[PDB]
Parts: sequence; structure tokens; C-alpha cells
Amino acid sequence: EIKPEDAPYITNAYKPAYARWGFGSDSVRNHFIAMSGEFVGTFLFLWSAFVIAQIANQAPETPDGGSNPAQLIMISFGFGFGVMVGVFITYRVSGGNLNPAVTLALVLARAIPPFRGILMAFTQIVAGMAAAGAASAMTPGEIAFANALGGGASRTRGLFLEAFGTAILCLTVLMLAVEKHRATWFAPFVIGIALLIAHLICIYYTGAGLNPARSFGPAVAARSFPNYHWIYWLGPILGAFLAYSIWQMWKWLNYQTTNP
Amino acid sequence: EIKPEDAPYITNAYKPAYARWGFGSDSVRNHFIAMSGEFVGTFLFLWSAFVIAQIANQAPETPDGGSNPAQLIMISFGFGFGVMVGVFITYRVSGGNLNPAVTLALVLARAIPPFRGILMAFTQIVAGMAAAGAASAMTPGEIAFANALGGGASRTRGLFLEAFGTAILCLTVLMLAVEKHRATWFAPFVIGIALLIAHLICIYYTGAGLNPARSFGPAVAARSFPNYHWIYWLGPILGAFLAYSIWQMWKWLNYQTTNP
Amino acid sequence: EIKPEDAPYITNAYKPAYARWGFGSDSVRNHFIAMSGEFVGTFLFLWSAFVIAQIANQAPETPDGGSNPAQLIMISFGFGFGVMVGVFITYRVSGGNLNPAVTLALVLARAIPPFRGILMAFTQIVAGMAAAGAASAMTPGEIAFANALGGGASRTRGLFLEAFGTAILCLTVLMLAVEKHRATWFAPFVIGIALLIAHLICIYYTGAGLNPARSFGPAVAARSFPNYHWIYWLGPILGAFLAYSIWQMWKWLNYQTTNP
Amino acid sequence: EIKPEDAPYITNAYKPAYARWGFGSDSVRNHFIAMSGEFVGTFLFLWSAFVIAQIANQAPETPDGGSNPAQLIMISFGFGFGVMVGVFITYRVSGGNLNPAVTLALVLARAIPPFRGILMAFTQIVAGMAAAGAASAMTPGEIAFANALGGGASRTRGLFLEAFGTAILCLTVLMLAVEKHRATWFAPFVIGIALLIAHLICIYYTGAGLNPARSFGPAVAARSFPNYHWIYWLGPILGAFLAYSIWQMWKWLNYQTTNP
Ligand SMILES: [Ca+2]
Ligand SMILES: [Ca+2]
Ligand SMILES: [Ca+2]
Ligand SMILES: [Ca+2]
Ligand SMILES: [Cl-]
Ligand SMILES: [Cl-]
Ligand SMILES: [Cl-]
Ligand SMILES: [Cl-]
Ligand SMILES: [Cl-]
Repeated sequence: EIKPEDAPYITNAYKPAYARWGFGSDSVRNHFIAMSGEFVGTFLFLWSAFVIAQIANQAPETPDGGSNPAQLIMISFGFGFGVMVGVFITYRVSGGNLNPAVTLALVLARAIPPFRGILMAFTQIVAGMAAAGAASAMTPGEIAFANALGGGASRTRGLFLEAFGTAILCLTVLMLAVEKHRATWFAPFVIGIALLIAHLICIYYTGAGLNPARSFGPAVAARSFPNYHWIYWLGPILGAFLAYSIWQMWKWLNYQTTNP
Repeated sequence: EIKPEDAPYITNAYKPAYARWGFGSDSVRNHFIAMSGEFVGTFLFLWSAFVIAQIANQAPETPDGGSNPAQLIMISFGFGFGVMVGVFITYRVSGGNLNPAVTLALVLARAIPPFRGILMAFTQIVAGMAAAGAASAMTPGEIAFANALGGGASRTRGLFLEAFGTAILCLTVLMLAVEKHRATWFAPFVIGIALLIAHLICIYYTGAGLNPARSFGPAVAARSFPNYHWIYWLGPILGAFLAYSIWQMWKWLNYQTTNP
Repeated sequence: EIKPEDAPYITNAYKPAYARWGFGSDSVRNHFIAMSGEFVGTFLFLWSAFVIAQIANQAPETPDGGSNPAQLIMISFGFGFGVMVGVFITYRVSGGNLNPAVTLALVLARAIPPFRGILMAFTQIVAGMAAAGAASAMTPGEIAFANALGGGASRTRGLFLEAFGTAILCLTVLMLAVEKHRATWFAPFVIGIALLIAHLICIYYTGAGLNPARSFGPAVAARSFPNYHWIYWLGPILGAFLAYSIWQMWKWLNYQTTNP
Repeated sequence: EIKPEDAPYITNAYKPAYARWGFGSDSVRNHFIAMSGEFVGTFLFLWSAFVIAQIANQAPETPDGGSNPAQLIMISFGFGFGVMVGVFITYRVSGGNLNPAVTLALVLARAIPPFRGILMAFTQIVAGMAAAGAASAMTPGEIAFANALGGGASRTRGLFLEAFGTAILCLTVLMLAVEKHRATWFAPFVIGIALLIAHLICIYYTGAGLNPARSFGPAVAARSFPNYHWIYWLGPILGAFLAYSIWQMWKWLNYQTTNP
């Protein structure tokens, strides 16, 4: 027997909001709810992570262009744990996308409809601008959290790094959050670890975009766009399409069932 | 079928104590239970974290005021994992607030009544004093775990850093621990990660208060109050109010339901 | 009561694929599903981890052959968190073995049949080749992610380090993923931590193979096989047999039941 | 509806073995099962952690006696994650105590009977000896994983550090693993984090004993007992008694119930 006072804890699924956006979803109320979750979540994630990167980039310079593992770990924690917290907070509000590339994968998977998806992506972009301006104002010194190529990487290598890192993130969302099972509630944790490793892959070489809202906001705030800024848009878009493609193949194959 | 010997493991919700404080709660017994949980939890959390900070601050000095990412990670682990353990231990005792700013958010949300909340906040303060005195006595050298501004931050920047970091913590409590669902049991983990990232944001600039009991106790023990000590009270109070405000908006909107 | 829209989240077990490979499993469809999961999972895990190791190995050299704890932690995170993500993504596809030594333990335990197991191990090997070639092409500089003895270890010490580290990994798989209980869904997390600690044990001394597909692929890509390369095959094979042996003893004893 | 093939995953509690040691438990079979779990678990935990400490202690020396945060984090990960893995593997075998101080707390709480408890503690001691000898033989150089006072700590400070760190560990076991609820399955994770923070507290000052089997085995292997070795026995024993005392007070108060 479950006592009545325990029942909500046992019966109420901790499921992404988009799983329950059916008929009735096109109200102004419901669009505002989704937008508010994406705004709050994206702001808190990116603001946190930008300040952490600002601090980490005050570490003494490493000679000869070498890497600084502790620095890279710190920045990776700021984005990976930051997104973890943001998605846990907003999971039942908006689904915690916090990333236009994530929303695009979800639109392709027909988890989120296109108009709602556009509203969410524009909200994420505005939140990233706001986060960049707030982190800039709140920290001494010049902005140190904008994306740039490093570590000898070319534009072409950077594009592929960005695309594969984004694919890992998006495939995690699809398999854990979109698919419906007893680990869906835990997806925010796995999404955070995916982003953590994508930052360990990419910071040194690309600064780790993985998220057009993350790359755009600091560029506006610093009034500085490298000519290669397009990699931070195309790379994540290609990663979203790659992840979708793999998910769609497995859905076509009815992966979860031995004997369909 | 569930075997009888397994039933408690399956049916007994691991829910914060305050969720079940209704009629009968105003007994001396029940107030003592709540106070004892907050005392034990806050002591063990802050004592642990103060000793860890003491050790981390014995690292060789970084030139030119630069940051030391490994040092910052270590201190962040001491507070973030420390609070994680403290809240898991005391979740069903007192609810594991361990922070007057957390209790204030819970009072505003009507999760905890005001008198009980005052008792809990005074207990947390006394525990923080005790923890500071014990960490001082048990470690060689001068106290190295008091809060101070650094990294070029002004008082005004420090106030806002403190407020936003505290907001992140408090919004995590509200959405995961107060809201009733299948992830409420896991809230202590997410609360610890929230505190971890708030320390990665704040240590370098403010020393990371985020908790008036954490800032006050070392100040008493070192017999030293900077004139800006008020930021460590007002900042977290403002963060608690911000987090409450966002939660209250979502409750007003019935966020969890598509068609109310 | 569980609402119908919540039911899948509550009822659908997040269980490894091999748990449900009975009659009907020998179709071409089902073999392709298993192979695709192992390919995708092993590629994403090893590619990620190889790039992270490449970066970590750009850290300034430590004098006198000493260790660099932050470097070792970074590499350990790349493999341990990398495998965590890979197994969570592929758990219901292929079971997320990602390691021929893991598949061998599962074959010995009769969790996976021999022919399917061979298909999975050959797929993992090809994925490791592909991952090594892609990480090589995508990063500047020479390959820095191949296995080699270091830290003064002899071949014989390295063989035993490899064997015991692999045993820890394989025993975790057996007790958490093969055994059927309320923590089976969480096995991917524990498997990742097991691999993390096995890397903290082995990187300094052997480079941390723990996985013949991980050791072979970089060796092909660098066109370089040390004469001691056999330790990276025999060590993990012996660890798989050790882990199996302990599991089998406990199964023979009916460990989970007081009164059989 | 739960499908029959999913039922074991949903119904079989992942509960410590000692929870089900009632009538029938005094067979030779059952004592051997408990001993084998403690042997395997304690060996794998301590062997892992000793090798990791050996490596971490090859880091370049820090001037002036200062601390090395990355080194301390690495050693803390080896013990905290090591114990996590060991307890998850052995939870349903022996309950995963892996520490005579833990077993003593459980005996005081009447979770484990005294004779069984003595068998388990002697097994842990022998496993720690075996682990120390194996880590010694498998690594080049002198043993670097024995406990010693450092960081300016006196014997008396070290005794109290050891006692409080052990209390944190033991109180976590009692509240999460002994108490029966929906988070009992997760206790191994929390136990690992508790041990992680206890190492961040103690390594610098005492070497972090926290476990008489951990302190004794290296001392035998190095043929070296400091005259203060008793702190590594009395400290953890006092911590076990402290944790018991707090748990017992809360049990006496019926902490989990508002209106008994
Ligand atoms: Ca600035
Ligand atoms: Ca002192
Ligand atoms: Ca290259
Ligand atoms: Ca040796
Ligand atoms: Cl509608
Ligand atoms: Cl359940
Ligand atoms: Cl009352
Ligand atoms: Cl078949
Ligand atoms: Cl008996």
C-alpha cells in the first residue's frame, strides 16, 4: 500500500513538458509558459557558465600553446553542470532545451511543432544575449568567454568538432528524454554529462560553441564577430541532423522490440 | 508482486520532512526534531567545507592575482558535495535546508510556517558558529575560510553575484524538493550541484557566501567583520526572493498542466 | 492511480537489450540492430575519449617522469564519462557493451550467445579503428592517444594492472546490468565510474587499454605496434574471466537469497 | 500493466544483504557468502585506491609544505569512487561494508549481529593486507600509500579529524542504507560521496585512514608502524559511536512521523 500523502511522489512522472503538448497547446498561456522556461533556464545556464569561464581564463598562461587540464575541467564543469541544473529546473516547464540545436532535433523528431520550436529558439537566443551582457557587466575585465579557434585547429576541423560534439548532445536528448521509459526522468543528468564531455573535446580547439545561442550572445556583447563565426551555426545544425538520422533509423527498425 | 520484505523500499517515499508537517507539528517534540536535523546537517556540511577550504588555501599563491582552477574546484567540491551529504542525511528529519536563505524561500512558498522557519534559521546560524570554531581549533594556522571580496570585484558586483548564485540554489530547491513528483527524492543531488556551480561562480570574487550562516560563523571566530559584510546577508535574501518570484509565477500559470 | 500519459515512464523498464534476446533474435534485422548500437556507441565513446586524450597530452611535460594529476583526471573523465554516455544511449539498442572484453564476460555468463557476441566484438573493433582515424584527422599533430607502458612499469606489471582494472569493469557489468533488480537501469552510471577508476589506476603505467578495440585502433592509425601489444589483449581477457568466475561463484551460492 | 519480462526490474529491491539476514542466516553457506562479499569488495576498493594514491604521490613536491589540490582530488576520487563501485557490486552479497568502523556502527544499530560482524571485520582486515601487498608488488617504487600525519597536524587534531570524518561516513550508511525507503538503493552513491569529502578533509593532515583495514594493511606491508598508529583505530571507532548516537536519538524520537 501507498499512503495517500506519498502518492504524488510515486505517481507523478517527471517527464519533459513537450511530451504532453497536444490539443490545447496553442494557447497564449501555453506558449508563454514554454518561452518562460526556456528564458529562465537558458539565462541561468549561460550566465553561470560565462562567469565560470571568465574566472577560469584568469589562470596564468600556459607556455607554447599547451593545454591546461584543470582550466579545461573547470570550464567543462561550468557548462555541463550548469546545463544539468537548468534542465532539471525547467524540465516540466518547457522541457529544458536551452539550445537551438536541441530544439531543431526535437522539431525534426516531431516532438515539438515547428512554430513552438521557433518561439523557443528565438527565446534561447535572446536569453544568451542577456546572459552575455549580464556576465560582462558583473565581472571585471574584458569578456573572456567568447568562442574562438585555438590549439592549431583550422576552420574545417573546428566545424567537424562542433558537429560531432553537438551530435552527442542531441542523441542523448533523443534516446533518454524523447523515448519514454523508466530513465526518462534522469535525462537531465545524462544531458549534462554529454555537454561536459563535448566541452572537454572542443574548448581547446573551438572554444566549444555547441549551441548557437551560446556563441552569438558574447559576440554581440564584445561587438566582435570572427569571419568564421558561421562554424558555430552550421556545426551544431549538422550535429542535430546527424543525431536525428541515427534516432530515426532506430525508430524505423523498432529497436526496442525483438519481435515486432 | 512485491514481496513483503521489499515493500518498504518501494512504498516509503523519500520526501522532505516539511511536506508532512501539518496538524500536530507544533509539539515540542516536532520542533526539536526539526532543530536537531538542521543542527546536525548544518554542522557537518559547514565543518567539512571549512576544513577543505582551509587546506585548499594552503596552495602556493598564484601570481598577479590570477585564478587557480584546481583550488577553486576543490573548494567547490567541499561545499557542493558537503551540502549533498548533509541534505541526504537530514531530508526526512528536517528537510535539509542548512541555509537561512533556503528556509526563507520555503517560508515565502508556504512550505514551512514562519515560526518553525525562524527556529530553523537560528539553529543554522548557531551551527555555523560551532562549525567555524571547531574547524579553527582542529586545523593549524589562522582561519582561511572567511568570506572576502577578491578578483577585482566591487561591493556592488559582489552583491549581485551573491544574489544570482543564491537564486539558482533556491530555485532548485523549489522545483525539485517542494514540487511533488518522481524526482523529488533526488533533489539533494541537484541541490549539491547547484551549490557546486554557485561556488565556481562566486569563490574568486566574493569567497562564496550564499548562506548567511556560512558567512557569519567564520567572522565571529576570526573576530573580524569587513564593513561590506552586509552583502552576505542582503545578497542571499534577494536571491531567495527572486527564486520565489519565478516559482510563484509558474504556480500561478499552472505550469505542469496543458489544459487546466 | 497512474494517469495513462504517465504510464510508459513508470512501466517501461530501462533494461539492456540482451535481456530480451530470445526466440526470434537470429533475424538479420535483430543482428543489424545490435551491430548498429555497438558501432554508434563505440565510435562516439572512443572518438570522444581519443580527442580528449589528445588535448590532455598537450599539457607541459612533468619533470623527472612524475605524474600530473590534473592531466590524469582529464583523460579519466574522457573515458569514464564517455563510456557512460555511450552505454546510456545504446542500452536498449545493443546493451552498450562497447568493449570486446565486456562482450566476452557476457558470453561466458550466457547473457549473449556466441555468434551474436562475435558479431558485436568485430563491430567494436572496426568502430575503434574508425574512431582512431577520425580523431587523428580531426586534431593537429601526431597521434597522442595510443597505449604505451610508462611510469617505470614492466610488461608483467602492466599485464596485471590491465587484468585487474578490466575485472573491476566486467564485475560491475555483471552485478548491475545482468542481474535483474531495481538498480539495473542505473548500471550505465556505475559502469562509467568503474572505467573512470580503472583509468586512474592504469593511464600512468600502461596508458589504460582495458578494451582491445581501444588499444588496436590507434595502433593501426599510427602504424605502430609495440612488441608488448599483446598485454592489451591478454590482460583484458584475463580480467573478463576473473570477473566471470566471481559472479559464477555467487550465482552457484544463490547469493541473493538467505534460505534457498 | 507491467509486462512479465520487466517485472524483476521493477519489483526486486536493490537492498543491502543485511536487511534480509534473519532466521536461517547462521549457516556456513550464509557466513561464507557475507565473507566473500566483504573480501572481494574490500580488496577491489582498497587495491584500486592504493594504486591511485601511489601514482598521485609521484607528483612533483609542493614547496613549503603547501597543499596540491589536484593531487588531493585525485586521491579522493580513488577512495570515494572506489568505495562506490565496491559497495554497488557487493550490496546484495554482503551489504558492502568494506570498513570495520562501518560494521561496528551496524552492530551497534542491531542491523548485523555481533558474530557475523566480527567475521566481516576480520575479513576486511585480511583483504586490506592482501590489497596492500598486491598494490606494493604491482607498482614500482616504495610504498607511498601508508597513512602519516602531515600539514602541521598534531596527534590530537588528527584523532578528531579521523573521528568526525568517520562519523560522516557512518551516519550516511545509517540514514540511507539501514533506514528503509525509496532512496535505500542509492545509498552506495551517497556513501562514496561521503568518503570523497572525508578524504578532502583528512588526506593533508592524517593521510585519511577512516577505516582500520585501510590503515593497517600498508603498515604491515611497509613493516612500519608509527607510534601514533592508534589514532587510525580509535578515531574511526569514536566516529562510529558518534554516528550511532545521532541515529539512535532520531529513532527514539520517531523522526519520520509527525504524529506517532
Ligand atoms: Ca567585464
Ligand atoms: Ca587554526
Ligand atoms: Ca592529427
Ligand atoms: Ca612497489
Ligand atoms: Cl490548441
Ligand atoms: Cl517505482
Ligand atoms: Cl499542533
Ligand atoms: Cl530466431
Ligand atoms: Cl539459523
